Order: sequence, then C-alpha cells, then structure tokens
Amino acid sequence: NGPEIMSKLAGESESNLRKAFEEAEKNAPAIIFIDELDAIAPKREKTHGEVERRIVSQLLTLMDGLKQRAHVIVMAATNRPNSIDPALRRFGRFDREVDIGIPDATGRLEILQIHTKNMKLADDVDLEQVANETHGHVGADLAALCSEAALQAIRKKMDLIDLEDETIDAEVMNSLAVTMDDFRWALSQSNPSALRETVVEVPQVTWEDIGGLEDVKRELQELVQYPVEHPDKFLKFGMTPSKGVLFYGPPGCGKTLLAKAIANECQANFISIKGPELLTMWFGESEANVREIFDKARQAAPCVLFFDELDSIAKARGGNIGDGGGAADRVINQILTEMDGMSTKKNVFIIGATNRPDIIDPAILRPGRLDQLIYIPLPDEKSRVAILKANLRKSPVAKDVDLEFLAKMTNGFSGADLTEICQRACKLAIRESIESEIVPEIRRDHFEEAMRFARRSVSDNDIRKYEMFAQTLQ
Amino acid sequence: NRPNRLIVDEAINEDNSVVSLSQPKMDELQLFRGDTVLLKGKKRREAVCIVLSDDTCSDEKIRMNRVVRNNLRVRLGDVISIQPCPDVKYGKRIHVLPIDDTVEGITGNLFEVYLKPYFLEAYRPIRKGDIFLVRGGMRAVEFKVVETDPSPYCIVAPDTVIHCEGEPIKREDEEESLNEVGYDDIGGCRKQLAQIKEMVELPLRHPALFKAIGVKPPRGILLYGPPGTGKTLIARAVANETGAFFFLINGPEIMSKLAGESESNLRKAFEEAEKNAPAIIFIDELDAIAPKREKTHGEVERRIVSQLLTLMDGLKQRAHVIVMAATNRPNSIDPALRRFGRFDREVDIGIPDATGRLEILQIHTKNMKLADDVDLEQVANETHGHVGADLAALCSEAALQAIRKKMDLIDLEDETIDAEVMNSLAVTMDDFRWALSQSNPSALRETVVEVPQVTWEDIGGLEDVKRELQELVQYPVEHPDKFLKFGMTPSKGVLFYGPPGCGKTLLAKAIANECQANFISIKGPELLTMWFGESEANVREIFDKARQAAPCVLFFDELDSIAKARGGNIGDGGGAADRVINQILTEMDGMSTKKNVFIIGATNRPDIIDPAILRPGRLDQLIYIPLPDEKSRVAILKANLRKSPVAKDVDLEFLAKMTNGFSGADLTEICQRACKLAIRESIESEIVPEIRRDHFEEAMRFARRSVSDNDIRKYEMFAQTLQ
Ligand SMILES: Nc1ncnc2c1ncn2[C@@H]1O[C@H](COP(=O)(O)OP(=O)(O)O)[C@@H](O)[C@H]1O
Ligand SMILES: Nc1ncnc2c1ncn2[C@@H]1O[C@H](COP(=O)(O)OP(=O)(O)O)[C@@H](O)[C@H]1O
Ligand SMILES: Nc1ncnc2c1ncn2[C@@H]1O[C@H](COP(=O)(O)OP(=O)(O)O)[C@@H](O)[C@H]1O
Repeated sequence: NGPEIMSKLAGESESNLRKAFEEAEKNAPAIIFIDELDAIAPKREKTHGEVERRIVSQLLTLMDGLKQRAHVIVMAATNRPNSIDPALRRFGRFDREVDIGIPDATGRLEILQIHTKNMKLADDVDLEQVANETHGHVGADLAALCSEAALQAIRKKMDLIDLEDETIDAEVMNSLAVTMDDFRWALSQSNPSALRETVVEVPQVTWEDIGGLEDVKRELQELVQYPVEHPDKFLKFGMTPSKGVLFYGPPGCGKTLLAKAIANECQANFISIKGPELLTMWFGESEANVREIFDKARQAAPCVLFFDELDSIAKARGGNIGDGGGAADRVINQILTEMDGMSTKKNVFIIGATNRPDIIDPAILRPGRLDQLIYIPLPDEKSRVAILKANLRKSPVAKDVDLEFLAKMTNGFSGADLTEICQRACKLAIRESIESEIVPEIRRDHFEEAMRFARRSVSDNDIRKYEMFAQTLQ
Repeated sequence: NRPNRLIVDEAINEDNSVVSLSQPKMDELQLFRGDTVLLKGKKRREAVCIVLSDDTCSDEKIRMNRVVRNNLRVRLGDVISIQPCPDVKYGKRIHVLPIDDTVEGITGNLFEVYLKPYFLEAYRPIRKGDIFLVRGGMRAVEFKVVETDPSPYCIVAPDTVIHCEGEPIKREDEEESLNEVGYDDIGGCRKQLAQIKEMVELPLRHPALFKAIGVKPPRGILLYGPPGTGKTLIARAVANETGAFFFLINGPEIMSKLAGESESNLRKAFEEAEKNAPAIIFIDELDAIAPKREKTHGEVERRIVSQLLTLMDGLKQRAHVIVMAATNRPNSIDPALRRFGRFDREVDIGIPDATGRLEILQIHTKNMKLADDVDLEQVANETHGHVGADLAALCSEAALQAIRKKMDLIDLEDETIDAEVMNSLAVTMDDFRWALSQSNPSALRETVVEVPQVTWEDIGGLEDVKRELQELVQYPVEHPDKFLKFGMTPSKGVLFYGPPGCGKTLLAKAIANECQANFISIKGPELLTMWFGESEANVREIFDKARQAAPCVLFFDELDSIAKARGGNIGDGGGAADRVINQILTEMDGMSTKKNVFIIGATNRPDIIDPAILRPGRLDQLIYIPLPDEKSRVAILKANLRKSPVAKDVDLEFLAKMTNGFSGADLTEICQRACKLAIRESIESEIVPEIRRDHFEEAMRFARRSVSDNDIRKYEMFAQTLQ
C-alpha cells in the first residue's frame, strides 16, 4: 500500500520495499500489487527533500532488479497516468498499460446484479431503471447504492419488529424484501455524486431511430466498414483509406445521430466533444488538452471521435464580420497537428460536424485530414414520415392520428422541429390526465392544438444559402 | 405485540412533565387527556406525567422530554411500558434537596426564586427519587425528590408542603447529567440532524444486528460549514444521545507534539476507541492534520497524512466505531481521504436563516427572563449574516449590558453573589439593540441558501404564469409515473423575459416557497465579477452547492449582464459567446436530469442573449412577464401596502387608472414616498398613525415611468417573432 510504505520511518520503509519483493521471489509465481503508486513515486516536478527522491530511485532499482529470478509480476494501480515518474514507464519496468474506464449503462446492470444477488428484490424492482438512470457512477458507488437501499428497507420495516437478539433471527431477515421505492430513495442520496469526465461507450441508437437519409447511411458504411474488414484491396489497388468525414447542413437534421449510429453499426467506441468544450479550451487558453483527447481515442480504439459544431470558435470571434484576422485559431490548429501524427493504419475515425461550413478553416479540408464533405439537408415528405414514426415509438399513439397528413403540413420542418411537436402533445396528455384526475392514449385533438406552436427555424435564404454553397461543389 | 409498549421519542414541548400522544393512541389505550400515567422503561424504574392531545406524532411512539427520558434510563428509539395509573392523590409533605455542583456559588433561599413559581398551578405528579429541573436566574438548577409522603405515589397541590435542608448530595455514576448536550441544544438544523441520525442509528443502537447481517455500515462521516456553525456540538450531541463513548482528537493537539510522539497519539487514539466500542472518534480540525494537495512540504507532515490514511482502512471490522471529522472547506482536505471506505459520507451544515436563528436565540435565552417588550423575532429577523456561535455571543453581551446598567450600582460585595437579585434582573430590548451595535454583527458572508418567505399573495396579477411554473416544477417530482409512461423528459429550466421591475425575481422566490425547495440567487454583478476577474472556474462551485442543497431552484438574475458590458447591439467585432455563459452551459449539461435541481434565468434584454442557451435540454421555455394591467395594478398596490395600514379615503383603484405603463417597480416607491411624507410630518409636527390621500396626491408629482413607447413595443416586436 502506498501510505503503508510512506508512513514508516525513513529507512525503515526502505526495508519494506526491499524485503517485499524477495518475499515474493521465495513464493513464485507471485503477484505484487502496489496499491497507490502515485503516492510512492509521483516524481516529476514533485521532487522535494532527499528521502522522497530516494524512495523513487529505490523502486526503479527493484523493477529491473527483477532479472530472471524466476516468475513474478508487478501490478500497480494509479489514478492518472501522468502523475507517475516517467522513469518507471521505461521498457522493462512498467511496459504494459491497461485502462479501466467508468462503466456505462450496459455494464452498470451487471454491477447492480452482482451486488444484489444475495438479497431478494420485489417483483416490481427492475435493476434496469436503476442502472439506466445512474449515468455518473463508478462501480464502488453502485456497491454503496445497493447497501443504502437495503438498510432503507430495514429502517422502514424491521425497525418496529424490535427483535432483541445477540444473534438476529434468520427467518425475518431472509423474508425482508426490497422494493423499487427504496432504490428511488437511495438514488436521492449523495451517492449520485460521482466522478464526471469523458464518456466512452458504444451508442445505443441504431439506424431504426433515424428517419430518411438513405444515401448517407451507405456512404458511411463504405467509409468506415471496408478498410478494417477488407484490408486486402487497399494494399492491392494501393489507395489509402480516408481518415475522416465532415457533415454539414442545416441545424437539427440528424448530423449527430448519424455519428452515434455508425459507431453502433460497427461496435466501436464513441467519443463526443461538444462545442462548448472546444470554446472552453479557447478562452481558457489551454489547447494542450486536445492532445489528451486523442490519446484517449487512441487507447479506446476502435473509436469514432466526433467533433460537434466545429464552427463554434469561428462564430465566437465574429465569423463573417469577425476581426481583421484570418481563419486560423489555436484550438483548431492543435487538432490538425494531433490529427496528422495519428496512425493512419489504426481504427480511429474522425467525424466533424458543422452547420456553418463557409467559416470553417480551409486547412481542415485538405487531403489526409477530412476528405469527404457530406451534406445532410432538410428531410423530404417521404422522410418526415419516417422521422415522425421513429420518434413516437416511445409513446403509443392512437390510430385516428394521421401522421402522413401532418407530414405534408410540415414543409421545411427539420428533424428537430418535429420532435417537440411530438413532445408538446406529451405535455398536453400528461396535463389532462392530471388535470382531470380530480386515457393512456394520445388523441388527435392534442396534435391539432400543438399545431399552433409549430415553428420553422430555417428561413428562405438559409435553406438556399446552403444550396448556394453546394453548387460551388459541382 | 402487547400494544401498551411504545417507542420513546423526542418532544416538541418543553414542559417538565408532559407526554404527547395523538387522538388515536390514547384511544387504543382508552385513556383521558389530563391523566396521570405510569411509564416502566429499561433498568426497572418508572415515572408519572400528564399526557396531552397531539396531532402529528406517528402511528405509535411517544413524544417525551429529555428530563423524563433521563429518569427512566432510556434513549430515543428504545421502547417503554405505559399503563394508566388514574389513582389520584394529594401532597402532604415533600423533601427535596438540590446537588452541590448545580447550585454552586449562590446565596440564600432556594425555595422562593424557583420552587414557588415552579410548582404553582402545575399539579405535577412527583415521584420519589425523581431528578427534575428548573430554569431561571440565568442558569439551570437541579432538584431531586428525596423522602416523601404517600410513597412514591404523589401529586403536588397547594395543600402539600415543601422543605429543603441545605446539604446537597454527591451524584453518583449511575445517572447522566442534563448539563451535557442533546438535540435540544441544536437549532437551525433539522435536515442535517435527520440525515445524520439514521446514518448512525442502526450501527450504534444495535451492533449485534450487523454482527449478523452482511450489510456494511458507513465508517467515515465528514461535516462542513464555516466556523462556529456547531459542528463539534452536533457530533458530541449524537454521541451523548446514543450513549457511545465520545473520544475527541484536536488538530493542533496532534500537531503540537513532537514528530513521532504525535504518531503515538494518532495510533493509540483509535484502538483506545476500539476497546470502548461503540465509540465515535471526533477529529476536530482535519484540514490542520491532512491538508495535502499542493501543501506537501517536509517529510514529517507527509508522513502524518499517510498515517491517517492507514488508520482509516485499518478499521476493517474491528467491531463498531465511527470517525466523524469536521472541516471548513471540502477542498482543503487531501482527496486520498475521500476515497470509498475512508470518508464516504458527507454532510453540509450551512449557516442559519431567519427561521432557524430564532431557534438559536431561544435556546440560549432560555435560562434568563426577557422583558415583555422583548421579541426575539426582531433580533432574529435583523441579523442576516450570523452563524450560531455569533448568536451565543450576542446573547451573552446583552446579558452583561443589563448588568453593567443595573446591578453595577447595587455593589453587592459577595464571595457568593445573591440569588434573589440575579434572578430578578431582566433584559430589555434596549440591550439587544445595543449588542447588535457591537462587532458580533460581523460574521461570515457567502452564498445564502434558504427557503424564501414570499408567497403568491405578495404577487399581484400574473395569473397564467403562476400556473405555468407549477406544472413545470411540481409535476415531475410529484408524478414521476407519467413521464415514464408517455416517455417525455421534464424540462430542466425556464427563462423569464420582459420589461424591468415587473416581478421576474418574485416569481422565482415564490415557486421555491410554493414547493419548499431551497433558493439560490446569483445576481448579475456576481457573474460580472467572474468575467473581469477571469475566473469562471467558480461556476462549477455554484452547481455543486445547488446539487448538494437539493431540492433547489437556481436563479440567474439579469443573465444579459455580460453581453451588455461588452456593448450588446453594437458590441465588439465578436459574437455572442463569452467565457462565463459558456461555463454555465457545460455545468448545466453534466447535471443529473433526474434530480430535483431546477434552473431559472431572467433577462430583460432577450435579443442579446446567446442563442446557445435556448436549445432543448438547457432552457426550453421562454415565458414573458409584461407590464401589468389595470386589474393587476390594483393587486400590486394592494399587495405592497399591507406593511403600512392605509386609510379608507384613499382610492387605489382610481390611482390604478392614473398609472398606465407603471411597472410593479414604479408603483412601489409611490407607496414609499408617502411613507417618507408620513414619517416626516409626524416628526415635523412632533414639536396620525394613518396615511392620508394628501400624501399620495403629493407623491403624484414624482411619478415616472421607466418604459418608453418603443421599449414596451420592442418587447412585443420580439414576441411576435415567437408566433
Ligand atoms: N433523421 C432523423 N431521424 C430521427 N430523429 C431525428 C432526425 N433528425 C433529427 N432528429 C431529432 O432531432 C434531434 C436533434 O438532432 P441532432 O442529431 O442534434 O441534429 P444536429 O446535430 O444537426 O443538431 C434529435 O433528438 C433527433 O431525435
Ligand atoms: N447551530 C447551533 N445551535 C445552537 N448553538 C450553537 C450552534 N452553533 C454554535 N452554537 C454555540 O456555539 C458554540 C461553539 O460552537 P462549535 O461547536 O465550536 O462550532 P464548530 O465546532 O463548528 O466550530 C457552542 O457552545 C454552541 O453553544
Ligand atoms: N407583480 C408584482 N407583485 C408584487 N410586487 C411587485 C410586482 N412586480 C413588481 N413588484 C415590486 O417591484 C420590485 C422589483 O421587482 P423585481 O422582482 O426586481 O422585478 P425584476 O426582477 O423584473 O426587476 C419588488 O420589490 C416588488 O415588490
């Protein structure tokens, strides 16, 4: 343990590092697990006092003092890869690295089942909702979440039973069952508080959640799927697979869905960097963190790395009017750099998305960075049907509702504009069944009400200004 | 289950002998209201009281004073045997003596100063050997019942006699003091006492249940808040409430010892507690011991941190202890202490608000008599920056300000001052008003978190929006079912817009009061502070307070303030993104949409607001609060003036149509200048407790409208883009 070795007297500790390993050499095969390594050897700038420096240098000697000696392994654990002294990382000492991430909704369910397996849940309890609804938790937070809900059941029920026992009865404790009402309470506590950083997972959304866009679903497949799944031809004919794609178009039309969909299609990891996280690096004047993203994407491979509203920094500085300067800025510069040094033979794949393609820096569109411009436009009447079908699967709509009539009612409605038309009806519905509480369907009279509030966010010039752009692409 | 057995419980009454049971519980026992009962608890003894009609209570459990809980040798969450003892009786003779320690330093007769106001018209059922308590004379004095008539079995009516010889006994180890701390001593804290009570309830009260079941209790508990908030007093109270040995480590104490002599003192401290289990180890100032982040200088200090870490997970089993540490700021601690298994559970004990300050003032004034004019409310309502320990000093100052007025001249020369004067000395409002003039008003000033007082009855007009807010806030917490059924996700926030002064800020505090949530207000100059100061890292610190104060409404006021400062319409060559509003969107997205925190922005310049805030999932719903109408301007003028009692010759509804585009702000000083005129003339002509129309038709001269012809319609030209 890290503190264990550092709480001892200086030189009494040196005993404890030394005699620890040959103790393991006498027992081989053996695994020496160093608990907190960055407590022992966090030397980069740290480096103060004679004793601490000596304990780092001691550990380095013991790592390559492993010569032969039969068979041991040294497994150390640390929070951040960067706190360690790089002299530990050198070959022969800690060469192999594994990244154990936070769990996602798929995995959280496994964790919850592992810790609830000794206790009986009620019939209503479905761990899914608990699993699906805790989006920031690590594993040890779910182990506390399950222990709270258990005692919330005891501080309801057996509290009154008042069994006075030096050994409590077996026949009541077994019989005590935990309801959903408890989990919903434990989720009200502070265990929801958990560590919040880059989400890395496999997106759930499949193509069946995307209406329309029949060409582009294919384009993406031939751009991503082939060069991993047919490496032969690209050697044969010789071409190099493109590194990335840039979506453009009007807002709300599904640029972001397509990205998560192709990641689910191919079972890769999806990393989303949203515009405000690029603007954070721009005001904060730290663009050194762009390098830290790619080194996560590299390590999470296969991955798709999705930069969303990539036009955000060029808008913040004024865009069309802008300042007297040009289109280079320090965050987008730092992307091009980390983009070039990336291995073109690995599986990482970059997707940008922007709805202001004119103000984008022309240096991104050169070959070898983002080659392929794809245009996702306002959907058509055939698609607006598919959109409305797609969104509403969540709520079961009645049959008197003719969507395809509502389709032609909407002209330039984007995939975003239609989604709240569905959602205001979901406000009306929930209202009246509460309103008239003092019916599990949705009726046309809802929609023709919400019709009043329908807006289009895309003007006459906006739609064509995009077209006046794509005509320069002929 | 033999349902004359009930659970003991705390008391909402201070009365020395009273029990609180609701209407059903006395009925299933089939018993009267003014009865004399009997209570047989653990450790074979008993006592008698007067029950009272209760309402709230619970299914079954008995609200009881700490005094009677102490005789019975019982503690909250234990059970007690009541059967009615309707047998009545009247006193002939009582013999009671107090104890030396509680009377130490006093002069003369005991009876009159206390017993004579005490036993009168109570008709209280004394029992023999009963240690009871009386307050007065700027202290508390204990009395025990020694030898008595028809034993034990007594009742005190004027026809009894009393006598006390004047030799006290020396109390023994078998009984526990009332000079110690209990939940009565704590005020302004209910939520946090709640949270803490059941974290420590089962493991302390019932250790063998965990020696059976395989569930793991919490070990570390960490308390927050600025100094003088009562952190030490809350941990010590709980320990003496459950009966667990309370060991106390101090930060400087451990750090003043020699290096390695200290290491002794951390080590031997815990197993000392392991030998005494159940035990609570209270670390006084933890950030004095282990403040390691950058701090980290010298070999010895680093070693003492690492020592404490080892002792926290060296708690493996070992039977049952708890470690409660207190610290000023959560961020000064070394994060290695926070990791699971060491200090996992955190409680935030905030500064008290006006509601709670009154409880604190009453707790510290309860041993002294206030004058009739004194109302602690004004003192409580008028100290807005004080923590609890400032009110404990505020009450001690006012007490001596009464002595350095009055008994200073009395010049009693005593080695033991007289009891008959000190009790008689009463404290006026004139003293409190002075103590509030001293430096104790100085106290710690940071984010106010409370429940707003203003209810809808303080808001005139705005009939739609009062509903809109209710369906936006109230439903998704109070009907989670449907949003699962139909599937929609509840909106996170609202954005008010409109003209200035029309009540955007009132609506916010009102819906927080409506729903009993906490209200956090971030005012525009506090956003501009972060913008000039170039530290937007503090936006993250607000939300982590709002998260922790949940249920909360987080109200950003004049959210247009940074866009105005950089020029707005003209502005600079740049666009609408800036670093503080950016940092809000970020912390907004990462927030749990299933928690109860709810965000309200307000702006009167909605055109210059960054369009990125209005996307779905951030602030969805624009609401427009306009200049009130003649029906409302009546309700406004009615609402403001409740403070002062207006006369009947004043026709407001005539004044209503006089005001056209007067906002809710413009009308408020029309009421206020009349309040200047009034106060003037009654001083002016001093050398009338009404307000007369001649005031108003004077103030009419000074009426202005702050909203021009274009301003009102420019807002409308905005809302027409919203069709
Ligand atoms: N083609 C589509 N199929 C299904 N849903 C869509 C489609 N286009 C838009 N939406 C809906 O619109 C919302 C916003 O789409 P988004 O992916 O944000 O587009 P953009 O990234 O261009 O703004 C999503 O919630 C999605 O449900
Ligand atoms: N919330 C409170 N209620 C009642 N008394 C308080 C409260 N807070 C402080 N006091 C008074 O202040 C004194 C010192 O408080 P203390 O426990 O030292 O605060 P902390 O431990 O947080 O520094 C206590 O004796 C108590 O009488
Ligand atoms: N509808 C109203 N009902 C009661 N008082 C109002 C109303 N509108 C404005 N006021 C008064 O105007 C003052 C300023 O209102 P405020 O909440 O600051 O509005 P805003 O936040 O738009 O400036 C408050 O003191 C309040 O008493």
